[PDB]
Amino acid sequence: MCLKLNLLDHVFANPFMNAAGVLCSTEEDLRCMTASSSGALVSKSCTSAPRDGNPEPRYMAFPLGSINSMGLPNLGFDFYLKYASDLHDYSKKPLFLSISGLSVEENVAMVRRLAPVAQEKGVLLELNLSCPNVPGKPQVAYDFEAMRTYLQQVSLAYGLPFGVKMPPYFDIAHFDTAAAVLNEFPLVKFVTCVNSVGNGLVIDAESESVVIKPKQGFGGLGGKYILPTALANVNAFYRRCPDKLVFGCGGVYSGEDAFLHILAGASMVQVGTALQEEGPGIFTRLEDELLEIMARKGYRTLEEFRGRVKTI
Amino acid sequence: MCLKLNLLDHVFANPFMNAAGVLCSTEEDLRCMTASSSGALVSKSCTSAPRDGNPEPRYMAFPLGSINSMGLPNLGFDFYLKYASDLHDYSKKPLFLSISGLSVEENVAMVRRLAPVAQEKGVLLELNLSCPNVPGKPQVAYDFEAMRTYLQQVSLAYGLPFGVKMPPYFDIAHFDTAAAVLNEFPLVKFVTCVNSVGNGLVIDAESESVVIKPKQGFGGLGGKYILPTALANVNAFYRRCPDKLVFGCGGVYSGEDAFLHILAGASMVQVGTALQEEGPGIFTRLEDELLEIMARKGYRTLEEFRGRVKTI
Ligand SMILES: Cc1cc2nc3c(=O)[nH]c(=O)nc-3n(C[C@H](O)[C@H](O)[C@H](O)COP(=O)(O)O)c2cc1C
Ligand SMILES: Cc1cc2nc3c(=O)[nH]c(=O)nc-3n(C[C@H](O)[C@H](O)[C@H](O)COP(=O)(O)O)c2cc1C
Ligand SMILES: O=C(O)/C=C/C(=O)O
Ligand SMILES: O=C(O)/C=C/C(=O)O
Repeated sequence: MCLKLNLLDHVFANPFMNAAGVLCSTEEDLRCMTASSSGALVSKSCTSAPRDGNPEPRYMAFPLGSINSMGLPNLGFDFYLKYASDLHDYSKKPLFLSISGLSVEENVAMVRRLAPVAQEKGVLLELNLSCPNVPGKPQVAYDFEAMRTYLQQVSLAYGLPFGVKMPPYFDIAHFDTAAAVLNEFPLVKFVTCVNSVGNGLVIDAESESVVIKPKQGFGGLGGKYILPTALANVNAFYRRCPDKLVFGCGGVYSGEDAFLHILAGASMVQVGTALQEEGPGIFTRLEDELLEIMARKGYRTLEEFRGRVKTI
Repeated sequence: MCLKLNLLDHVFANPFMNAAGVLCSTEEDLRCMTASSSGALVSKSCTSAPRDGNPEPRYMAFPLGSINSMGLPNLGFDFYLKYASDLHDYSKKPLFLSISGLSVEENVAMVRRLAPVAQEKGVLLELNLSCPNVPGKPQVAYDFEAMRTYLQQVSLAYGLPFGVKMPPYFDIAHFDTAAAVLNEFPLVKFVTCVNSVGNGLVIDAESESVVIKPKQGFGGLGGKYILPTALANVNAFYRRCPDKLVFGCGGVYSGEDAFLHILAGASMVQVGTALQEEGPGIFTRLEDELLEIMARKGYRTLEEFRGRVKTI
């Protein structure tokens, strides 16, 4: 019985990693994720220049999940590139580097500089097309023409395999169109489903107030709220992109949740809200719990059940 | 202290009603809703001809909410129109009739016949632009040009005030556009936010199977999953449609949840999943609980806190 995977020309001890944005902004964070039992890690989505992000309070967690409007606070692309070039211990686990430039030009600028490091070190690009928290910037992948432009420009400028972080969709027509756009791009080797469910609103009944400051309280939702949404998107893209990998993200708190993501089609499984709340000790627990479910079912490897969800 | 209110030239004993689709398909259901302590009722979304709907199982409930792909099973518009014209006791409470034709032409045909009954009896139209469960028919209100066409043609054919059942949105640009489309039509006096969060997927770990049969298990989500999304949409439309009413729907299980919807801007509060699971006794409990929160806070009227959610 084993959780090992071999994909994108890298070997992973198990399918778990942080979700971008959680425990991955500073060198301290990345060293922590590296020391954890996770199979991989991804750095904070970055911009060309450092950013302070949105005003605080900008994250709050509750029993059923979290809301945030961080606003892409990050140490800047130079930092994450240097981390990937000089600092990361690749003998420990593979590293993904997430970028979220505020325009196609900014993304293109960054990937031109990332390319030689990706060639040399094997760092893997996750292009974030789904940030719902920057005031005035709608989610790129909710505009299919813009999505195509970004992917055309990034494919041309980068020229290496990469992946895309996708927003959740809620309409079969959108699954069909989105997956078809992705299928136009052979360098897109993995699709991460999903980013936060955008622009939710938590209100505290006692204070009669929204709980985060940016955007009049409107922020991305994660955690228990989003699991069925996340599984639907994982499965929709798994079915529609048979020549790509799908990484699952959304609502994972237990090895059972990870098991459902894998049944739905997930290769790697990312942990956001639960990791933010529990800390990196979560990775040993999710590993044990997934192996227990596999043991009980007689599954010896992940491939034995990946994408094997039954329909009626 | 009582929760009585006036809206749309009708008087309501309290802001509570069923959500369309729940406990409202047959004469028996409608008689049951009428005998309940709800302030109003709405009939099942209907089509010109009766429909058997999607294959069973097609509804499932869980601690955090529900998933369904009913597929508009209904007794046909002739039945709901007859209920409105001949059978409903308007001395008990107001009635909303929901229609969900599968084309603009179908909706136009229905509203032309509804008009004389609305003139005589005061039945209120809720035009459903957000059914996410009929195979091959995308949610109308996710296509803004289609949404405009439907509202143009219905406004012209019907000529009387009406309301619209909206899908949830997740992008500030979409809130802006959707509300601007709605604001083009002075006959649209109310906006119901929200219909189900479309096309989620629930998977049972033990059986390794989806839990509903239609559309490979993909169905609309309601219940605790969707409360922050519901509140966001209620508030977004409340802010952008100052000259219309917003009815809140999504995630109501308690007087506290109703209190939050009303703080976000809700005039009426609809109850779907919780009503499906608890039954019509829920309305007395919700009234008691809302009155208790109001008393504790020193509020004597709904108008005192409606839309008064505080930002930071
Ligand atoms: C604190 C916070 C910051 C995040 N920052 C990013 C980000 O930088 N890039 C990104 O793609 N997603 C970001 N996310 C979204 C997560 O990666 C993930 O998609 C989302 O939280 C859903 O997963 P969950 O249900 O496990 O939380 C962030 C989420 C939160 C909670
Ligand atoms: C069994 C089922 C049937 C529904 N049928 C309709 C329908 O006919 N028309 C409609 O506008 N909404 C329908 N809905 C969606 C609800 O009206 C409501 O918008 C949704 O369930 C979210 O509210 P909730 O969280 O209280 O469940 C239905 C929901 C369920 C649970
Ligand atoms: O930093 C943030 O606001 C989150 C971005 C994201 O969810 O992509
Ligand atoms: O009958 C249904 O499938 C539900 C429709 C809706 O949510 O509008």
